[PDB]
Amino acid sequence: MKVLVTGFEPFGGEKINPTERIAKDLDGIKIGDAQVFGRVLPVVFGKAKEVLEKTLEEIKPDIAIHVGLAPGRSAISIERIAVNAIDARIPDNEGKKIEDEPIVPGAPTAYFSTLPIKKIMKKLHERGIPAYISNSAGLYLCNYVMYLSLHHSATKGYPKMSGFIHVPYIPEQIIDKIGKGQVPPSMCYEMELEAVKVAIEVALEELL
Amino acid sequence: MKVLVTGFEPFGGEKINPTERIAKDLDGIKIGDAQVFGRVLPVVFGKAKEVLEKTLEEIKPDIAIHVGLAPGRSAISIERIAVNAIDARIPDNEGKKIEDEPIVPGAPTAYFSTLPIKKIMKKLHERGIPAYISNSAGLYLCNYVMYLSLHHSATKGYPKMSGFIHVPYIPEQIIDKIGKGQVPPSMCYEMELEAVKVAIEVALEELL
Amino acid sequence: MKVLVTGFEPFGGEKINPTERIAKDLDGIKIGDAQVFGRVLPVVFGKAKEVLEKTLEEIKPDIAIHVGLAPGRSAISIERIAVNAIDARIPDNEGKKIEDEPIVPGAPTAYFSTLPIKKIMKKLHERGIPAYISNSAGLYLCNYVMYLSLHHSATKGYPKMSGFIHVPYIPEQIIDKIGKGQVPPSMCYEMELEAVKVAIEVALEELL
Amino acid sequence: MKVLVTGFEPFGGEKINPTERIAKDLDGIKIGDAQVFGRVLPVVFGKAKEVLEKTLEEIKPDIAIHVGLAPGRSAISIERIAVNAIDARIPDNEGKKIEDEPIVPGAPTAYFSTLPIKKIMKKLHERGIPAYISNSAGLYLCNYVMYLSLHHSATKGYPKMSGFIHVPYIPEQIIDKIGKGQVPPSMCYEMELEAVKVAIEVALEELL
Repeated sequence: MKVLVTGFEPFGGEKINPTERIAKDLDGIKIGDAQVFGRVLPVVFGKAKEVLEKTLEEIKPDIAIHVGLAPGRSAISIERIAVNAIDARIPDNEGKKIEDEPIVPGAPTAYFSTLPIKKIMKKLHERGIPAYISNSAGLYLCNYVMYLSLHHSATKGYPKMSGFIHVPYIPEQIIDKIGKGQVPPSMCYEMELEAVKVAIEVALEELL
Repeated sequence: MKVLVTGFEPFGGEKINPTERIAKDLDGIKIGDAQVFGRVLPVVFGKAKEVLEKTLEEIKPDIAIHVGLAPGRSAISIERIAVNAIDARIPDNEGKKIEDEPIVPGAPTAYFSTLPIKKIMKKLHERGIPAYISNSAGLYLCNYVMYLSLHHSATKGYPKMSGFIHVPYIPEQIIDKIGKGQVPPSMCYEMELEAVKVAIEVALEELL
Repeated sequence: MKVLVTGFEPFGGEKINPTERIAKDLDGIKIGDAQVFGRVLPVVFGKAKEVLEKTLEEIKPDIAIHVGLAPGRSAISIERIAVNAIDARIPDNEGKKIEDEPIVPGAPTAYFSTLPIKKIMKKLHERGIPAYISNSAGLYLCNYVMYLSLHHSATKGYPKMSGFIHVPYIPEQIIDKIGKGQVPPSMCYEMELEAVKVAIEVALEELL
Repeated sequence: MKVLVTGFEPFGGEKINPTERIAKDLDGIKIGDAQVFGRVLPVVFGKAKEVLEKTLEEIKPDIAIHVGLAPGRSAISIERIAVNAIDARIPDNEGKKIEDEPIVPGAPTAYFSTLPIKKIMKKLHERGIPAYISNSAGLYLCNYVMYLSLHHSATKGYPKMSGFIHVPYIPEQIIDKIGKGQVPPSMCYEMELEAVKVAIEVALEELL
């Protein structure tokens, strides 16, 4: 079984993106008898599409789990829906901000995630990791690769399971926000990584 | 040097109070050449006073650091001010809810904490633990023992440093709140404990 | 031109639902040369479908604008997407709580709103009403009638514009939450009503 | 009876401060047989002290009610405690940021407000204005003039009642925050003004 786990580079503002570390730390491990690959996507619409599609073609994973930073979220959120729209608030890392374009013209308005989101959520709860299901992943790069991946699954037949997991800030990112008079929630890195490993394990146990 | 660290039992609602574990885990350790004592206070106004004063008389600590659960707070907060008032929203664990009584009649309206709160905060930041200074500790038991302790310091001469540290929920407490449609912030236990150890260490380095 | 505006009864918990008053106050008025009808839907899955479809068949509105209470939201939110799923957290007013059922089996996963959401939003801003575009309407009755309505638009050809507007609590609903130690955001009723009238007016100015 | 009501100019950032309008609108009115004066204080430590003391000496009010903007608060908050400390996060309007200075050296650590805060709060609730008692007013200018005023009351004998009321943003201030991806709570101006008039009326009904 191959599993692709992606993460992103530092989105605008942040100096660190914990999903870049989760991708690198899971690269090359084996969970059960499944090889796990970990790749870090650019936060550039276009280039991220190019890279995501080469990686999908090249590895042909059975399960792809895309992970991103959700600033200000307080628990792990498992994404339910990806939607066919880009309405970027911030610019991407090249400086382009896209207001209301579709991702794939004429492709469906939305795709539901194919990961077993409620079993992933229940198992995370059993391990004491607070987690919930979110119904919107945003309309910037996190939703763009979540849509592109489930579109690829519908079109080409693989990956067989695709989905997105958003993670809080890790504590070390909070301490310079304190300075600007704000203290957003955080989760420690080790719980974040453990969470996307539990996700890979219950996706594998479902996927035959 | 003796250091008293207190924590509380489960306040109404909660099944677990992480400050009870912080008190037990620090009891009997030695940081440098300072003995640390750890005691767990009842969440009953009156009985908590009785126990706090016996413990203070019996150990005569140089530094007392009182620690409590601040549900919904997202980082470590170091308390600046204790005030002479009780205006309990919840009842204490015996069932008495006190609306607008002073703690010590005719004693000052407020005491500033004597811990070096800004150095504690800066060092926590250096260790990547998000922390800030809070200006109100509530007016239920957390503020009651914070006031009683700094009053004892002013009256009897010891402890020489007194202060209060409030800690977030720990992740395992968040997962049944998710059920009632809510996900409050959390901090992992090990960061909480490390944080009150760093507090003890920079209070000791100041206190001669 | 006929405009249907709906609102709901008190959802579970609340004693008042301001969208019930907005529906009654707009019933029978004329904006320009457009007749406005206002109806109040039950908060019961099934019955709400039945009533919505009779009302749509009977009035055959050119524009339908469905309005609901979004507890805890701080500004007017104009909904972008309705999705084909029900995952009720609370039970509906008859006591049935539905976990993961589609609304219309085999109908699309999502429908984008057909109201001119960015022009409605810009005009609200010009009148000083804080408003933003939300990308998830929930998966309980607010999203159920938003989906059913845009499905009817796609299937039967009318209404020609359909959409959903969520409104904050009104101040009089906040004052007993204060009691349970919480103060959620609110918006005054008159601004809420003015806001769905401005929505009707820029939908009418677009719709030929 | 004379009543002084103050408000402030635009603090750093904001282009508008609603408490400046509340001060101007109440200036010169009479509530019962009480003349009301309304003055707008500079947001400059030092100059605000100078102006506050001249105004207090010149009008010799029986009741002073100081009002300020509390960004992000969702209801009216009636301040319980003023504390003798300045620890400015933002600079004041001249550019000085003060970290840990007392307001009046050797004067008490805190003063409780002398307004009948719980009767003001109960009456606001009766008029459906959401309101609560806050236990910290900050440690920048809002707390500085609240401390200076209750100090003057204790020292010189007048004003006989002194207190501070913080108000939410008004809706027109929220709409450019929406742009920076945020929508803080708001309250409409007319409810804010009505709220400090109700405060003046129950303070007058108490004050003999």
